[PDB]
Amino acid sequence: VYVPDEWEVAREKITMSRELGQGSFGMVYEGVAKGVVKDEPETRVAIKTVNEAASMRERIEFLNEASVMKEFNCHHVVRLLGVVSQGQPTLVIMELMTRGDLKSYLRSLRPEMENNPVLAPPSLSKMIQMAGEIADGMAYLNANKFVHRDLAARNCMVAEDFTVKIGDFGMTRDIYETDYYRKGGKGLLPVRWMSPESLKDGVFTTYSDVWSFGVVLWEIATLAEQPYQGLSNEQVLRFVMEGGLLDKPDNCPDMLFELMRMCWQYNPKMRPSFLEIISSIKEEMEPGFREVSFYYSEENK
Ligand SMILES: O=C(c1ccc(F)nc1)N1CCC[C@H]1c1nc(Nc2cc(C3CC3)[nH]n2)c2cccn2n1
Repeated sequence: VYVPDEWEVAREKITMSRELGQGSFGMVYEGVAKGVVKDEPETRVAIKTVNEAASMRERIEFLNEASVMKEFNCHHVVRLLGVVSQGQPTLVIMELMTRGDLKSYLRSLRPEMENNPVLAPPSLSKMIQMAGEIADGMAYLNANKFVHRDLAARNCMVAEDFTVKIGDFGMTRDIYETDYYRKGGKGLLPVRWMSPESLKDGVFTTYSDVWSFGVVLWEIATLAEQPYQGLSNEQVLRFVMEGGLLDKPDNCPDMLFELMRMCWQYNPKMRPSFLEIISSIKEEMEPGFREVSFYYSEENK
């Protein structure tokens, strides 16, 4: 297919500058755009591109995949701002998140270890604020009839002001490729982030997203260690399916671990919803959360 709509942006309104890094279809850049955020003449944006060698099938694929993001309008979900489908290079304009993916962010927080002072690990308040933002992006998606299937720190983005948001769907990368494993056929799956039921039948729901959310809290608490570190991909499958769980990270407040354990209930129906996760921590979120969140929006019921 490939049908241009109201998301179409004139190429002359875009300026690509520095590389952010490679995506599945090509290089992602930082840049500026005119008239993508209402009539703002200059908005710092992220620009997704298709490699110059790509085929017609590949460009149309990129446009249709990207286009799923058009439906969403949430402060805790990375925004699509525009599409450049007329002429080449094929572009998709998105909200810029200056601090990159949450897994790289958390790992950059680990001590350097060569005698210089270091910032103490994130406070429980800082962790709750990340949890609440992620959970809000996820509650908005669920209310919009979506099951994410790949919720993980590597798929959460960090803005200039440290706001965490659900990242652009299906971003491939290369850096976190070991976070995936194929037991079957077209089943290269994020096994260490999966619920016992999804590992059994390959079915994902809002409940299995809640399980992976608990894994994201553990990643936050461990500064993005590999979940089930001492185990091979095969051992993880058996260990999780048989009721095994991640250890309480060292120095992790019981309060944050209790929330992880709630997410990790063997029965999916016993796990809290994302609405329920937010309710339990709403008192702890920055006062601004009540004005920008899906949770506090008219759209929430
Ligand atoms: O880290 C990621 C990334 C993006 C989305 C996601 F869901 N998971 C990872 N990527 C993808 C390629 C470059 C690299 C990436 N992206 C950055 N910011 C982005 C990307 C986007 C939309 C265009 C994608 N908005 N802001 C960014 C800021 C600092 C370092 N990076 N690296």
